[PDB]
Amino acid sequence: SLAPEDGSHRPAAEPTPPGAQPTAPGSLKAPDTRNEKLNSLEDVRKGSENYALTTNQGVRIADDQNSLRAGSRGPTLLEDFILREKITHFDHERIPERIVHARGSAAHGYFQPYKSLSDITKADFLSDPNKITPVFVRFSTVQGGAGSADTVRDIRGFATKFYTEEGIFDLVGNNTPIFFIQDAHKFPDFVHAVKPEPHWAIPQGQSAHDTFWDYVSLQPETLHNVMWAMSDRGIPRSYRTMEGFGIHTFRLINAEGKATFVRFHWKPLAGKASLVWDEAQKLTGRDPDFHRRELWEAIEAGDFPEYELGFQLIPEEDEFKFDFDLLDPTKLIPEELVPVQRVGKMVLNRNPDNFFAENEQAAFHPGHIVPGLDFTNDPLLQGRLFSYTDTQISRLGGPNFHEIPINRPTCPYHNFQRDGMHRMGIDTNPANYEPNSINDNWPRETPPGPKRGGFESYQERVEGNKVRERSPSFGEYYSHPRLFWLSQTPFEQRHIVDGFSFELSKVVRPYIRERVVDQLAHIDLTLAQAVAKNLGIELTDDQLNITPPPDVNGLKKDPSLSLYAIPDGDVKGRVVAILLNDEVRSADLLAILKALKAKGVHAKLLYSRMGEVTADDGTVLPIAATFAGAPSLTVDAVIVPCGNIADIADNGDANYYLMEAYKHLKPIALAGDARKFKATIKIEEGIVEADSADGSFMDELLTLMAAHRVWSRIPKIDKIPA
Amino acid sequence: SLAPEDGSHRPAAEPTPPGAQPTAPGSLKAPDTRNEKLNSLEDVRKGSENYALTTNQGVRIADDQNSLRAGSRGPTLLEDFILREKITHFDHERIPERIVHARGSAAHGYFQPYKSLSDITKADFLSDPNKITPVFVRFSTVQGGAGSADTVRDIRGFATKFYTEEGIFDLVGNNTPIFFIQDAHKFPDFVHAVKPEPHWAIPQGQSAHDTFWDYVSLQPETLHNVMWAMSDRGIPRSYRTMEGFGIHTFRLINAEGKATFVRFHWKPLAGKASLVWDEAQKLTGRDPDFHRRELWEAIEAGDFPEYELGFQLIPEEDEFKFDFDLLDPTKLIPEELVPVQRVGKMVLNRNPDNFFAENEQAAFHPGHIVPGLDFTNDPLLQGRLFSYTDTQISRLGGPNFHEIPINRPTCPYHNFQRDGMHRMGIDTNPANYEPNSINDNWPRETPPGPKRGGFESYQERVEGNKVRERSPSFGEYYSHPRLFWLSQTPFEQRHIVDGFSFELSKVVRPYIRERVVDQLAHIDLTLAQAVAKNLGIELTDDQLNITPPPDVNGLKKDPSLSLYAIPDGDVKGRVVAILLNDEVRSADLLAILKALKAKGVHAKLLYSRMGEVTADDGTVLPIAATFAGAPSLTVDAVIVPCGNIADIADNGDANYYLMEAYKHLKPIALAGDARKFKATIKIADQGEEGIVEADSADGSFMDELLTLMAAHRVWSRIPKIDKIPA
Ligand code: HEM
Ligand code: HEM
Repeated sequence: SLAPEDGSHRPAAEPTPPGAQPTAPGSLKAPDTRNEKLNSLEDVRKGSENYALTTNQGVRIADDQNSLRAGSRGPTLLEDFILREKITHFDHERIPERIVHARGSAAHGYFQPYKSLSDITKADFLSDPNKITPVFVRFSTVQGGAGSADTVRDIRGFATKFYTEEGIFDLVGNNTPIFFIQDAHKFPDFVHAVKPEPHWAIPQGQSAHDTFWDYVSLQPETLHNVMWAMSDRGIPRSYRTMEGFGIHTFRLINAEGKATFVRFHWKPLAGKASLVWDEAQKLTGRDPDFHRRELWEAIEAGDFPEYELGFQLIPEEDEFKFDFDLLDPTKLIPEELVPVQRVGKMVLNRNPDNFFAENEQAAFHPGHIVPGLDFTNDPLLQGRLFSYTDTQISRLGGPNFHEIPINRPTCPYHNFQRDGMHRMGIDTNPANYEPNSINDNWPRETPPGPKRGGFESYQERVEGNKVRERSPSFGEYYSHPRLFWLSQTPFEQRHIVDGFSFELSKVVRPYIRERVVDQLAHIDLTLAQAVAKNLGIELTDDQLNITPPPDVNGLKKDPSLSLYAIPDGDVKGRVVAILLNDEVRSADLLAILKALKAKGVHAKLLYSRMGEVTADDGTVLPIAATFAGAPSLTVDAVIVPCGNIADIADNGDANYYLMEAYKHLKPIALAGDARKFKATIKIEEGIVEADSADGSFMDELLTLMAAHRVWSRIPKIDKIPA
Repeated sequence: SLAPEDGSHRPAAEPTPPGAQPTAPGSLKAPDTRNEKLNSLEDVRKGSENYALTTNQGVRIADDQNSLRAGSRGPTLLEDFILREKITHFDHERIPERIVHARGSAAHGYFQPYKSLSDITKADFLSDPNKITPVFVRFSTVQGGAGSADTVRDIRGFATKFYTEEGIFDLVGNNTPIFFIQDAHKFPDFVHAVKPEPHWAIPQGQSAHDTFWDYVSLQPETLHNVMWAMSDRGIPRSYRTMEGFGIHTFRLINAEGKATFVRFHWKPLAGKASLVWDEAQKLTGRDPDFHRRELWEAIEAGDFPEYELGFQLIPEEDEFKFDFDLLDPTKLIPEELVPVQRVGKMVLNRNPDNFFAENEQAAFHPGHIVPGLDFTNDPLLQGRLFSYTDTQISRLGGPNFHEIPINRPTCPYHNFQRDGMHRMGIDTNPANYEPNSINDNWPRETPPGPKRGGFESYQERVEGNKVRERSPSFGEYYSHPRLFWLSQTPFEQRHIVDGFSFELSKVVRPYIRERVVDQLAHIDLTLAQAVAKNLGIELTDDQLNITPPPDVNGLKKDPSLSLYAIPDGDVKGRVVAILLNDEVRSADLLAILKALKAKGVHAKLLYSRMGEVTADDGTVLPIAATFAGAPSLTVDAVIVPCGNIADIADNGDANYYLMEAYKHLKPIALAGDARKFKATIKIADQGEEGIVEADSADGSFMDELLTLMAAHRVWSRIPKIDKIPA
C-alpha cells in the first residue's frame, strides 16, 4: 500500500471550502447529489478500487513497468501487445478542439420553472413548476485554444443543455446581449480576424492585434459588441458573476399555435462582477485556470452557481415597433422598453467525473429546439443552424455523437437512421425505412398537439425574391454602442477608454488605429477624444462635427447595461487572504474567521513559507499558501491581523501583496500594528483599520466586500508603483 | 482599394528590427532567402494579389457579405452553396494537437558540416563540407496545449528535420541531456501525471500539482530530469539561448561497418541564458507568445539562430567503462569524461508562410534515420520508434502524411505503397508489388554500400530471454542529480531550491511534499534542508544521516552542466527598453541608440501613451509601446535618458517598470536627472554594482551597460531584492 496510513490522500466526501481538501471527481466528492441525467450516466461510469489492472481486452497485467525485450538490456519485441495497446491509446488521445469556444469549463445541475408557461409555450420543460429538468452547462472564452488562459479579455460563452422529456434543448448563448456580426456568411471572416494571425499564430487569447482592428474598422456593425468586450464585461470575476443571453430573437409557440417573440436571459443570483484589466492580464500568468478552478471549487464548497432564466417577450404585432430590427443580432432590446420576466431557476451542483469524457466531448447546438419553441429569420441564427451539426462530424468523429454518454437524451429516441462510425445502438427493427408494413410502420410519426406532439414549424409568411442582400433596417451601427456607453458609470467609462487604448497601442499599423478612432467619433466624442489622446492622435474638424447617433426609442441610457450602477453584490463564496505573522494575535483571528464564516466567505491563511505558525496563545495555524504562491489576484480582499508585525513588515512579498490589492481596488483591513503597512503602500479609500479586529472592523470589511471594489480609489491609483 | 495610399500596410522586404514593421509570411519578408526545400515548396505556395475571390471549385464570388435568402429579411436557403462551402471549411479547420509538445514554434534553415566525417559515418549529409542540407526546426514545450504559454517551467523540445539526399533524418531532442523515465512503457503514466489532472483538466503548462509530485516521489528515476526542470534550465530566455540534446545513445556506422556510439548535442552560438521564475510566470500572462515572437522577430531582423552540432563519441569496446549504463536515458555523459566534438553548423534564416500548413502539420520522428546511423537498445528510444509513426495516423489523418508539403523529402521516393486517405501521388507503375516481372522489378532494392546504398541494420549481438525486466544497471537514481547540483553556481542552487519550494507549495496533500523532501535527502542534504525549511518540514535524524551517492567516475562537478559558471554571453539580438519623457535630451538618445545599434542590440522606445514625443532639438521620436504595454519582462535591460524627468517621475508605471527590472536582476542605466529614480529602487547615493549612472549617456556609460548585458543578469544583487515590494 502506497497510500498514507492517516488517509490524508482522500478528500472528504462532503462540502469543503476552496483549498481545504484536494479536488475530486464529482461522483466521489458528492455521491449523494443526483438528477435523472447523472443517474442515466451510471451505466458508463467506471470505478477502480479493488480492481486488477488490465488491457482493454480484459487481460490482467503482471508488470506495468517494463517493455518485453530479448534480455534485460535488449531490444523491445514486436510481440509486446500490452506495450503497443498502452502506447497506441496514448498516441490517439487527442481530438480536434472546438473551432471557437475551445476553452471551457462545465458542470451538472438542474432547472425548474417558477410557474407554468402553458399560456405562451407548449414546451414541456416550462409546463409545470414541479417539472425538474437536468442540465449540463459549459462556460467558455471564444478566441483561445483549449490550453489558453481563462481571464483573457474576450466574450464568454454560456451554453446550457436541457435534458427535457420531449427532447434536448440547447440554449447556446454568450455573456453579452448582441454579437459582432449580422450575417453568418461573415462568421469565418470575423473569427479569422480575431484569431491568431495566419503566418505566425500570434496572439493567443487576445484581440489586441492588427487583423482584428482592421476588420472592426472596415465593418462598423462590430462596434456594439466591441464596446461590450472593451468594457469590464470582457473580464468577468467568475462565471458565477456574469449575465447570459441567447442574443437572437426566437419564438415561443403555444398549444393554440400563437407565436410570441422571445429573447433569453440568465441573471446571476451571485450578482454581476468583473476584474480590472491589469489584474486580469496578470492572472492569465499566475493562474491561467482561475475561472475553471473557481467554478469547480464553488461547487465543491456548496456555493452552487445559480441563475434565473428570464424572457423578454414581444407580441408578433409589435415586430416593427422599435427603432431597430428585432432580427438584427447586433442590436439589444433595452430592458426599459421590454422588461425581463422571471421564468425559473438553474442550479449547478455537481462537477463532472472526467473532464474529457463529459466536458470536452459535449456537443451543444442552437438548432436543438423542442416543440413549443421555434426560430426566426435572424440571418446570424439562420447560418448557425447549419454549422453546429456540421462541425460535430469531424470534432466528434462521426454522426453518432449523440451516443456519446454526455450528449444522450434522457427521453426516448427511435428512428430509421443506421450505421455511421462508432455506432453504439443495435437496432432490432426489421425495417430501416418508412413507410413500412413489415414493422407496422413503427416508429411512427406523431401529429403536433398540446403535449407530447410532433414538431411542426410555425407557418411564417415568406415573400420576396431570392437575394443575398442585407436588410436596410440593419444598416445602423452607432446608436446601440452609444446607448451602452451612456449607461456606464464614470469608472466603467474610464475602463472602456483604457481597453480601447491598450488594444490599439498593440496595433502596429498606425492607420488602423486612426480608422478605429474615426469609428469612435461616430459613437461619442468624449470616448473618441479620450482614446485619441492616449494614442497621440488629434481629431479633425470633420470628426469633431460628426452628429451623434439617434437615441434608442427615446432612451438616453438604460442602467441595466451597467455592471455596477445598481448594486447587486453578494459576498457568499468570495475569498479573503489573511496575512499571517509568526506570533498572530489569536483574539484577532478568532473574530475574523467567525465573522467570515457567518457570511459564507472563505479565507486563505498565507505566510512566507508553508507548514505551520503558532499564535500568541499556542494555537497552531496551518498555512494554505505563500504570499508569492497565492497572490492578491486570486482573492477578493485582504486582512492583516496584529501580532509580531516586525516578522513581515520588511517582507517585500507581503508589502507588494497589499500594494497590488490596493491598485486593484480590493478592500484591505489592518488591525493594530498592521496599520504600519499604510505607509509602505504610499498612503485612503476602503482601508478598514482599528486597534483590534472585532464586530465593527469585520462589519466594515464585509460592507466593502458587498460593494465588490473600492471605485472611489481610482483617481490616484495611476501614480502607485505596483 | 482599402489599403492606405502611403503603402504603410505592407512590411519592407528587408531585415528590420523587432517592432519596426508588421511581421509577415517568410517568402514575402525575405524572398531572396532560399534553399532546396524552400524552392521545392513553390509548387504549393498560393498568392492572392490581383486574384478574384472564388469558391474552392474556382467559381467567382460576387457578394461575400451575405447569405442567400427569400427576401432581404427572409430565411437562408439550403441552395446557398457558397455559404455552405465557406462555413463547412471553417467548421472543419481543426486537427488534433500533438499528444505532447503541442505548443511549438518553427523555422526553416540549413546545415553544413565542418569536415567530412566519412571515417566514422557513411551518412551522406555528413560526408562533405560543401554539402548543404536544408532543415526545418520546431522548438516546443512538453505539457501544455497548442494555446498554452511559452515561458512556462517545462522541458523544451528541439526537433530538426534534415532533408538529406539519402532520406529525411529527424533529430528529435530536448533542451536537457536526459529524460524523466527509463522505459517507454511508462511514458503514458509519466505524461498523464504531469498533464492536467483528469477530473477537472487543471493545471495548464505546470508540473506544480499533486499527481506529478506523487509520480516523482514513487519513481526516483525521474529525479535527474526533475533537477534540470527545477533549475533555470526550465525557463529559457529564448529558444536561441538553450542547449539541445538527442538524449539517447545512438550509433554511427561507417563504410567498413564499424559502429561508434554517439550522443547528439546542439550548442547555441548566442550562449546559454534563462529567465528568473517570477519573471517567467508573469511573462506567461503578459506575453504567452514570447518565445514564438522572439524567434520570428530574430529571423526577420537577421539575428539568425545558430547552433553547432556536436557529438560525444564512445568506441564500442568502451560500452561498460562508465559508472552508469550508456543505454540509460536518465543518465548523462559528463563532458569531462567524453568531450563534445564539433561537427557542423545550423542556421535558421526564414520563417514559414503559414503556421498551420508548415508548423502544425510538420511530423518529426526519431525513427527517421538514414544509412550511416543506427539505434541502440535504450528502452525509451525503442518504444519511441513505435509511437511517432502511430500518432501521425490520427493527427494527420492517414498514412500519406509524408505527402503534406512540409514533410516531403527533397530526394527521390518510390515504392509499392498505394492508396490511403488523401492520396496525392498518382502511381503509373504497372506493378504495386515486388518481386515483379511486369515492370522489370522496378523500383529496385539497393545493396548496402559506402554511398547511395540501401539501409542495413548493424548486426548487434542479442542474448537473453524474452523479459519485462529493468536492467539492474539502471537502478541508480541519485548520483547524476548530485553531480548536476554540485555543478551549479550558488545563485543557480538557490534558484533550484526556490523551484522545488514553489512547486511543492502547490501540492495539496502534505505527505507528497514530505516524500519528495525524503528523495532530496538522498541527493544532497543542503538542498533537502533548504527546501524543507521553506515547506515548514523538519528532516528526521535518519534523513540527516543518509550517505550521499557516489561520484560519477571520480567527478564531483562538471561546469558544462551550469548555465552561467563559464561566461558565454552574447548581446546581439537582445533588447533594451528606453523610457522616454516629453522633452528628451537628444544628445543622450543619439549616443544610446548608436551604441546599441553597433552591438546588434535592439531598442524599444516607451512612453505613457502612443504616438510621438519631440526631443529638446525638435527630433520627432516615435513611440513603440506604453510602459504597461511592453513591461520590463520583455526586455533585457532598461535605460532612462535625461530630459524633463518631472514628466515621468510620478508615473506609477514608469516607477514600477524599474522596480520589476531591478527584482529580475536586469541591468539599469540612469543618465542625468534620471538618477532621481534611484530612490524607487533604494539605491544609495554612492551607487551600486549593476546600476549604471552618469551626468550624461557618454562613451563609458554605454560600455558599462553593454558589459552588464553580456553578463546577462546582476547575480550580486540577489541579497538586495527581498526588501523590494514588486
Ligand atoms: C450569437 C452568436 C453566437 C453565440 C452566442 C455563439 C456561442 C457559442 C458557444 C457558447 C459555443 C461553445 C459551446 C460549447 O461547445 O460549450 C459555440 C461554438 C461554436 N459556434 Fe457559435 N456562437 C455564435 C455564433 C456562431 C456562428 C454565427 C457560427 C457559424 C455560423 C458559429 C459556429 C460555431 C461552431 C462551429 C462552434 C463549435 C460548435 C462545436 O464544435 O460544438 N457560432 N458558439
Ligand atoms: C528521450 C526523450 C524524448 C525526446 C527528446 C522526445 C522529444 C520530442 C519532441 C521534440 C517532440 C516534438 C516533435 C514535433 O515538434 O513534432 C516530441 C513529440 C512526441 N513525442 Fe517525444 N520525446 C521523448 C520521449 C518520448 C516517448 C517515450 C514517447 C512515447 C513513445 C514520445 C512520444 C512522442 C509523441 C507521441 C509525440 C508527438 C507525436 C507527434 O510528433 O506527432 N516521446 N517528442
